[PDB]
Amino acid sequence: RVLYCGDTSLETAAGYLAGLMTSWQWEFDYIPSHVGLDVGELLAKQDLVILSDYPAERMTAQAIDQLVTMVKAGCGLVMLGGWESYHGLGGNWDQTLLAEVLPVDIKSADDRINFDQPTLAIPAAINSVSHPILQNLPWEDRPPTIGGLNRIAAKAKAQTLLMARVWRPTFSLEHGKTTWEHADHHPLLVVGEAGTGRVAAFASDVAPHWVGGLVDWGDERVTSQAPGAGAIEVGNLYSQFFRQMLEWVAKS
Amino acid sequence: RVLYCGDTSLETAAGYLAGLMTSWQWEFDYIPSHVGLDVGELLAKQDLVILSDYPAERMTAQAIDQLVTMVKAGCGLVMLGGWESYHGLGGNWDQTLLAEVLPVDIKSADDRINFDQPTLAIPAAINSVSHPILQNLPWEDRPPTIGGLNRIAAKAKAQTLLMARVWRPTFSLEHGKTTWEHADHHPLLVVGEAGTGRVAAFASDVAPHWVGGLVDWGDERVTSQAPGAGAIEVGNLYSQFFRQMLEWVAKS
Ligand SMILES: [Ca+2]
Ligand SMILES: [Ca+2]
Ligand SMILES: [Cl-]
Ligand code: NA
Repeated sequence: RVLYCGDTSLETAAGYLAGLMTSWQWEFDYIPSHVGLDVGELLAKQDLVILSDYPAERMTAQAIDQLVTMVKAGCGLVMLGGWESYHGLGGNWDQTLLAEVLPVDIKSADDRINFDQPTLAIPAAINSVSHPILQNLPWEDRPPTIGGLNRIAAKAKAQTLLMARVWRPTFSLEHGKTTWEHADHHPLLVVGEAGTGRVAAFASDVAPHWVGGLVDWGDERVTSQAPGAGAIEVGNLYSQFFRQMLEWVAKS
Repeated sequence: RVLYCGDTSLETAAGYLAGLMTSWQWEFDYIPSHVGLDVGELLAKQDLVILSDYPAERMTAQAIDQLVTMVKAGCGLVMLGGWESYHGLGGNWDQTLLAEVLPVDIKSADDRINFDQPTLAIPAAINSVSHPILQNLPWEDRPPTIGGLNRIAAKAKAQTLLMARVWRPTFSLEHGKTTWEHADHHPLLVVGEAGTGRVAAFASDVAPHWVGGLVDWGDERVTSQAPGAGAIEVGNLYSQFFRQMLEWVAKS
């Protein structure tokens, strides 16, 4: 019982996670970014709610209060970054009561960071890799790249699992050599609890343009097509990482 | 006088280049990826044709002949990489007489390379940066990242201006340290002539998911919205690079 809201439409960006969930044989309801969500039965019957490029204004205030209560009673909640997540440009989730249950502080000014140079997903601490979301993935052998994120900060009682390290390489024409220098870092995946529900904030996107190299993570390809969506072909480690994220939040 | 074919639709990926061209005050015609192109007035009146995720099967054999003759008579042609460019998966341009005028050899089997780790665009030689396309861009100080490319090879009489250098960083949780090792390199931008026309083969995409960090290249932002397309917000250097590429090919 999963509700996925946003990423424009199935025929566009939502096709990625909808396709992943179809390949996992999960059942889900889907709401596109231009359709609203009100209090009631559709919201009531979920065990996992995923908000990704779904603007705050799409939810009525009473829908938000229902969701908040449901998460405290055990429902999983995950937010995935994008231009209409967190604060973004039209996300505005900092202005909602849902901010109280998310494990990150959200800015009240534009929080979008777009990377024109290489940025790697890296575990936050040496034992972050023991977390079920991070297990059995090649963080050391093959750190994946991301394209951007919303700038968010872990709350005091939250656990940061992944960072994003920004690199600013330079190239010498004369010597034919690239110099790697590191420049900034940002929280990338933060998890926590609200009552008996689990919550996760992923700062980057599951779909373009911010998902970046992560969408192709691995040496193999996973192909799928959610009903109503375009066919996808994506990395095996991409599928595995998002599956482990959503399974943990859902307490699968 | 510009004809731009492919990248699905204006409301989706074609909005990027359409938005750039609108921001440059250029006029253009546009054909979506599902719409065929036959011999006609629409093709005849052009000075620049851009093919980008436009499958070979959409162009009639007579249209291909018209386009080849026009290019040899002075019309510029640019192919931009993607899954339905070059050979790709459904591109199949190697099968066409258009292959004759392009400045690269196109494979007869899947040529798609997707980068899950950092890949940098780099000038191919010391004097490449003197080429009009590459002038006044910070190739040394800020080499941009791309997400993938079609594997293509420069024809003998053509000039390779940019390479893509594949990096395979590894991360040590113990040392808190990233080690940067490079691997392969691929042609990224190859230019030539066919009769009196100029031709260009860019191996990566102008739009997601392969354009990667290049779409955000620069410290500043360009905003635009082509008629019928979505609003875009992209890098200043991204705009400048694609403008210079297309102006060179068009002899603008
Ligand atoms: Ca998104
Ligand atoms: Ca494309
Ligand atoms: Cl939809
Ligand atoms: Na250590």
